[PDB]
Amino acid sequence: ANQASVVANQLIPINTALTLVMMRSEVVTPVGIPAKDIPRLVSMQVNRAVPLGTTLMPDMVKGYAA
Repeated sequence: ANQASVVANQLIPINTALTLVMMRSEVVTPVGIPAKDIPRLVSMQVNRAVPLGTTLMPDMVKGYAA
């Protein structure tokens, strides 16, 4: 309950490095990458285009391991 996840604040294009303006925090279901990880996600790349409002999941970020 109340676990916030990283949500795409903009459509994030494939193979583009994550910046702070692309990531917001929201309580969504299912749970994705924890919102506390937003700083460590900066400059990592997604391996697929992530539409606006999509929860970022571990498998979408290249190099992400919690």
